[PDB]
Amino acid sequence: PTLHTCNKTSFAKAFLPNETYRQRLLDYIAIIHQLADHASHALKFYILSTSTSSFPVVHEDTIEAILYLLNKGEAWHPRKEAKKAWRDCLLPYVQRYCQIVGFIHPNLRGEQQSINYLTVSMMTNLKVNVQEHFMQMLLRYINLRFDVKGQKQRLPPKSDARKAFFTRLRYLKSVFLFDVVPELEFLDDLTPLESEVLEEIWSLDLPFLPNDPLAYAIVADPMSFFPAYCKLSGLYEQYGFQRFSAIPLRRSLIQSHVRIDTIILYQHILCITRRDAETVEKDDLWMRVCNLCTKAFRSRCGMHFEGSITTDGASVSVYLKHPEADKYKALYVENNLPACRAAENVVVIDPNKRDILYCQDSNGTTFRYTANQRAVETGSRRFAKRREAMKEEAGVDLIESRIPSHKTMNLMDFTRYLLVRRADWDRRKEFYSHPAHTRWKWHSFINRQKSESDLISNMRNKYGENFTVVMGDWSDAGRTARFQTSSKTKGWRTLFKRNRIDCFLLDEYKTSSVCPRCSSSEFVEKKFKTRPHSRPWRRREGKIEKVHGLLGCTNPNCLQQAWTSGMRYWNRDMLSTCNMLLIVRSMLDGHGRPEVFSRS
DNA sequence: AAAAAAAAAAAAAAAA
DNA sequence: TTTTTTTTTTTTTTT
DNA sequence: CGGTACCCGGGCATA
DNA sequence: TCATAACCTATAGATATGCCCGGGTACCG
RNA sequence: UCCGAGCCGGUUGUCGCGCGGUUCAAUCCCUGGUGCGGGUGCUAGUACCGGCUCCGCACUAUCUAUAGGUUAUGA
Ligand SMILES: [Mg+2]
Ligand SMILES: [Mg+2]
Ligand SMILES: [Zn+2]
Repeated sequence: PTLHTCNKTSFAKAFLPNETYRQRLLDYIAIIHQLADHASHALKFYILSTSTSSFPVVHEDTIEAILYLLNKGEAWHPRKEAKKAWRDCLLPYVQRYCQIVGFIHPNLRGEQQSINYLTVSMMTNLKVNVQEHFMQMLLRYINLRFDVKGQKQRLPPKSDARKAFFTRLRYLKSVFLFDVVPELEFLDDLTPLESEVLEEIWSLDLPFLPNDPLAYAIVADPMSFFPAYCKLSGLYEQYGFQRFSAIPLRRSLIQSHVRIDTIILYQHILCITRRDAETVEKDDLWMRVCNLCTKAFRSRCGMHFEGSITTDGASVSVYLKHPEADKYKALYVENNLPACRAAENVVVIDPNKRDILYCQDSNGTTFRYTANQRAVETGSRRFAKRREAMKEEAGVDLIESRIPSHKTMNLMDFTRYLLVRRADWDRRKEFYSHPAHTRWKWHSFINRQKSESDLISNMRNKYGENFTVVMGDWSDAGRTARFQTSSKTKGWRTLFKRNRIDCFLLDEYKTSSVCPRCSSSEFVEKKFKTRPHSRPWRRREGKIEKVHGLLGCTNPNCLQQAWTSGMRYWNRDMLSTCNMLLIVRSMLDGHGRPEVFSRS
């Protein structure tokens, strides 16, 4: 089940107008922000430093010890022998790291609450980063060493004469991933390039499971692949390949959210003794700082507010906790037909880039939510110029652009990165101390809510108070193609669920290649009209653009004798919606998917 | 009269 | 789903 | 000039 | 190929309670 | 490196149409939404409904950090 939810509000309204408490909140998060930032660098610095002897077995204690050592130095006196071992081992490096970046031990008190949150949060990033991206980068490395992208040019395409190469590549990849045990005679059939890659992969000391493929092994214990993941990054840098962030770094200097709980409240905000705090109710202790009468703190879906918030000095995130907390193909419309038949109105939506949502219904009405509307309404495009403009006024672009790559794994190269970051750290700190930077992150959230809230309001007025949405399954989720821009594709499947609007998926195969007025794809043409390129930089280059969103049908039955064009023009997105309605009506009527739209 | 140059349409490719 | 690049052909001009 | 006792507060472990 | 901001998409986590000890205040021979 | 949305046309359910005309919407400040009432003015029509703004109450909205692709800027 779902046991949590969040309500985000502004710092001004969330807290009572008390500068003494408000200033303490800003000061505390600022100190915690520095510890989190330096802790990530220290963890990376320690790992690179120890690469000369052996890769350490990183654990939650490793991050926790670094956090304490950065703040308290040698004053940290843990009593668990497991942690105390890390203290002595990590002590030389933390002091070594501090002398390079010039960090001064804040010696903050009442740390354990913040340290625990950062310790777990930082360790969480290690799990996620290595859980899936390790497989992606490892497979990418195989493609890059063989220069597969270049192989398609050096070898004939679209022929069986070279299907062996890809069949060969699949066979090699299985051996590299240990998916299939190689035979003893297969080794002699390896060219020097193939043999070299095999040795390089063997140097990773990859874990292995005899029962299931490697992909399942990574999920079972992602941390076991951490030494391999760091080694893989070294190979990328050693051959000039586009480097990836092997170890996550909290690089951003913009004030980041810091979690504040009940314990942190009385220790740092109210600054009362623990003995006094425990004698008061949890809610009553918070009412002395936060304005719980605000709309943000109201309970929802049986989840009440318990003391816990994350703030960055501009916005406050209020978390609601369910009492049952742990305390330590169905999406496709093909199976949801019964619900659709009882829907008041059925809306078909075809996702695209310029027209993020293009909507149509059986009545024939149309509605779209273009990217330009989102950019103007959300203000991200408008904020971008101001964000870049501030750099020109303060001259910070000249500084950031020269920062050495943080993705590097060589200790000497990484040492330069820290030194260069320290060179202009003070100047950038003043620039990022401007409330504008955090204000935009908060204002962008308000505009984003308004733009998405107005989207539902327009759709409700356009199609009715209640309707069911059938959307295509196409999505560039985390796989945006080069050029173009990122667009919300799978996020709508969640947004509709937030508004309790039923959403179902539909296969788009051949939707954009059939004329609805004749139900035939035999007379559909593409990319006929030419014109100067719409993108101004491409236009200045003199390159030509062919219309992409315009499709016409040349079948005589669709034509009228008076037309000199010879085509019945259609909008690309409108064809898909009309075809979807035909598909939906066929399924709703009980005839299933039309043959013309069938893959078979 | 023969050899060479500007432009249109088709296609691949993206990536694990 | 959308752009870019190349290639092949196709059409035309120069000498 | 040294040695007990009560008690609070900081700090750390852990499910 | 590199640096900053972001938009989107995916993962994981979403606090609280008890006990050690050592030093302050008080006193006696 | 540039961009709002709707409508009448050139059009035929047509183009990121740097095609024309036309209606209202947003530039700073703001957590957004639905219903149930009470209380300020601001615009028609033949002494009275609707939209815009606050009050309070029922529930509705998951974010933070990291990473991958891309984008704008600076090299
Ligand atoms: Mg589609
Ligand atoms: Mg489309
Ligand atoms: Zn047709």
